[PDB]
Formats: sequence, C-alpha cells, structure tokens
Amino acid sequence: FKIHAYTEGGKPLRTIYLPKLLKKVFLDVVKPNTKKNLETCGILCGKLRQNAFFITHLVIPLQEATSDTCGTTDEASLFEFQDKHNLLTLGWIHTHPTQTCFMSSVDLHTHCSYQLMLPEAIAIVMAPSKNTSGIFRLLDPEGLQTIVKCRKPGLFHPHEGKVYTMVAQPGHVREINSKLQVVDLR
Ligand SMILES: [Zn+2]
Ligand SMILES: [Zn+2]
Repeated sequence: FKIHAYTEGGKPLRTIYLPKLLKKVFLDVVKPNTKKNLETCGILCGKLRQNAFFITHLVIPLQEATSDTCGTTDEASLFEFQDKHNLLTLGWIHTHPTQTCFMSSVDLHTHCSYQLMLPEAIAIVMAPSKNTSGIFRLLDPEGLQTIVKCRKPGLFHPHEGKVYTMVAQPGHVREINSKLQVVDLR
C-alpha cells in the first residue's frame, strides 16, 4: 500500500525519500562541534523526480553556532552551489548536542521560511546524547500562521497552542537505501 500524506488544511504533500544513513552520516561529520557543545546545521538538498522528492546531497553551509543555535552566514556559496548543481532545498538538519529532541523557539522560526517555500519541507533534529532523533514540520496552516505572525522578542520566547508535529512516515517521509553525498562548504 501507499500512504498519501496531506496537510492539516487538506493540501497534498509529495513524498520525500531520505537516505536511511543520512542522520548517522550527519552526526559523524559534525562530531567535533558536538563534542564542544556547539550545534551544527546542514541543508537537505535534492531533486523532484516524477512526482516525488529525493534527498541526494547533505550540504554543510558556512555557519555560526552556539550551544543553542546555528545559522548560515554565507548564503552566496550555498546559493551558487545549489544553482550550479540544480538542487532544491528540501529541509534541514541540526544537532542538540546535550538536550532532548524537540523544536526550539528559534527552530520554529527557522523552519517557517523552509516550509513556506516548500510545503513538504522537513526539519530533522538529532539528540546524540540521548540517542534520539525526530523529523518535524509546522502544522499547516495553523502553525505556519502562528510563526508568520509572531514578532515576539528573544531567542527562547514561547508560542501559544500546538505549532508543530512529527512528520508522517512513511507517507510524507520514507527512509530508503539510496545515494547520498556530503558537501562541506566550510
Ligand atoms: Zn534546535
Ligand atoms: Zn515566535
């Protein structure tokens, strides 16, 4: 059987195929930062084939980090790389070096732009010290709207209501044996 995933507003979501080794590959690549209690992020890049998305490239962008944040600092090299290799942005991945697997306030704000651009966009959060991981998205439309309208100050400000959820597997995301390459732009 095939599961057809839909948003909370009833819009169809195209399947994203995620190489099943990507999470482990990401952890091993960013390991030095993880030991120093610094987050690292990566971009999930790939292509649309027939009517489904395939993540084929794990791109580690030029970035800045703390124990609680990470973010791209040179969009240019990232942009030019994706343009040159004809890659779509399908989501992003990051670590919580010591904490549990959840989406923080800043994570929700980060993810909003991804999911506005691509309704299927996903956020993978790795919590290596807990040996846990999760794949998340905002509720659409309700969670997206909450974050879009939010102008509250502070990196850790709370939000009212349910805003995010785990993605449907295997309907929205399915982990499979497939090709992958790492591109470290640092
Ligand atoms: Zn986070
Ligand atoms: Zn907010």
